[PDB]
Amino acid sequence: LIPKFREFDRERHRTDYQKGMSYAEQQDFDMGFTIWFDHIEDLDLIEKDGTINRIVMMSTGLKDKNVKEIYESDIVRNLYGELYVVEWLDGSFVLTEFYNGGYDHYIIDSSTEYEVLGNIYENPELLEDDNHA
Amino acid sequence: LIPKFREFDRERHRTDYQKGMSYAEQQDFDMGFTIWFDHIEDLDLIEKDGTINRIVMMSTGLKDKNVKEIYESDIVRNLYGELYVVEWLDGSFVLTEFYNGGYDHYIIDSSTEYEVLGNIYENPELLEDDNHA
Repeated sequence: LIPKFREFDRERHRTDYQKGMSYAEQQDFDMGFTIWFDHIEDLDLIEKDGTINRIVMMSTGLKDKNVKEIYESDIVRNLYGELYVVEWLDGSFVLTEFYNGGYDHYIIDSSTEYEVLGNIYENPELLEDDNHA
Repeated sequence: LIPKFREFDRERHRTDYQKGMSYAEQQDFDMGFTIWFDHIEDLDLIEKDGTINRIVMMSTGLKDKNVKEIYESDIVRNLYGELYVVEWLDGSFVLTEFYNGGYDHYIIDSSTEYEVLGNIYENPELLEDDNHA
């Protein structure tokens, strides 16, 4: 049942009282499990066939230096001051340079040597070369 | 919502008409998704608190040479005849040697250069040094 999930909903994020990012609760039952988020608000994501193309991110299973679980699409800083985006890529989580490299490095459970600073959905200012906004 | 899941249930496997391995169906709804397997049969896995310690494996998102999705705990053979078990380890899928190495190699989406031969639950004979059983 394993990885933890979170969902970002851009309409929830616009709305003041609602939280754009929802951390799931998992519920086990006799024929599987359910990953529960806040109610969807970006309704254009709901297809005719019932499939919903919600923006979902999985946990790496790794903790940062502040014992925060590191997730897919987190922005993290290493001990040397370098920033990366956590990405799922061909069977592994990798750290993607964005300053102007596009190089990927397999995430190194040296994980406690990283700090989560935010994420690409909530904190896009962090992706700006001259720092934030 | 992303990775695909399968579950192995050792009691189902014992039972003739039932399949030990169940490949999930995912169902999206407005407050999340449900991963549906065959009904559980190893009832000792169900805790008082409602949590169920079912043996669940995630897809790597990678195809083998026969365009089979490669999953966690598959046994795979490479082009050189070497066998590995697919394992989830510290943020990545890795190939674990079992002949008497215990070395791990990050899975290489050279994935089409691997063949799934079976898995550790259904096909433990494959893990025997002198071949099968």
